[PDB]
Amino acid sequence: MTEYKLVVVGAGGVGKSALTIQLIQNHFVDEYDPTIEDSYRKQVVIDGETCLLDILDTAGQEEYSAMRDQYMRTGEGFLCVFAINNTKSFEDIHQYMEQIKRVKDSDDVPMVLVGNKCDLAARTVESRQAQDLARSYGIPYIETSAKTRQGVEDAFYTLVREIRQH
Ligand SMILES: Nc1nc2c(ncn2[C@@H]2O[C@H](COP(=O)(O)OP(=O)(O)NP(=O)(O)O)[C@@H](O)[C@H]2O)c(=O)[nH]1
Ligand SMILES: [Ca+2]
Ligand SMILES: [Ca+2]
Ligand SMILES: [Mg+2]
Ligand SMILES: [Mg+2]
Repeated sequence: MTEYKLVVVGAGGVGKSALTIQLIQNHFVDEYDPTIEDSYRKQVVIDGETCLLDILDTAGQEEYSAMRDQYMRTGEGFLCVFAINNTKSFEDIHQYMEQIKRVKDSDDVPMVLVGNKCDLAARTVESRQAQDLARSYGIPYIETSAKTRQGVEDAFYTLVREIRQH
């Protein structure tokens, strides 16, 4: 079957794992559990076609810089996650997206910009700001809550469609 090599990237704590676990395991559990590197392979049906999502859940730590080049080199499309209540994570996601371009020698890499934690009241990143960033890359912006599941399928399936129609 067709495989989509998806990589979830973003600063520590933005909800990369929570999003992936909501997608794959249909649940949210509030807990502290930093990622080293986890892989999820899940056979789904998207628009009537069977495909394998191979999802790489990465670490937010800025100390794992070299291991970052390697999964960007081999990843197909990128879920670029920040949290809407964390301005620093929004500045950081710009750096991740530039790094993807450098490692992959392309500004045509399928990406979705994801503003996660949209259930929380203390928003510090306005949607329009994120929209402008995504527009400059030519990519979609989608807000998500791993807690409520709002937008989670949207974000991941939109990334798949961005690859499929690349
Ligand atoms: N309210 C709310 N909390 C969320 C959401 N997504 C994640 N969290 C919470 O935010 C914290 C960090 O989530 P986590 O998924 O571990 O983040 P991460 O980006 O994978 N971290 P790391 O880079 O260290 O692996 C956890 O307490 C988690 O429950 C969300 O959509 N809403
Ligand atoms: Ca290069
Ligand atoms: Ca598009
Ligand atoms: Mg994680
Ligand atoms: Mg181009």
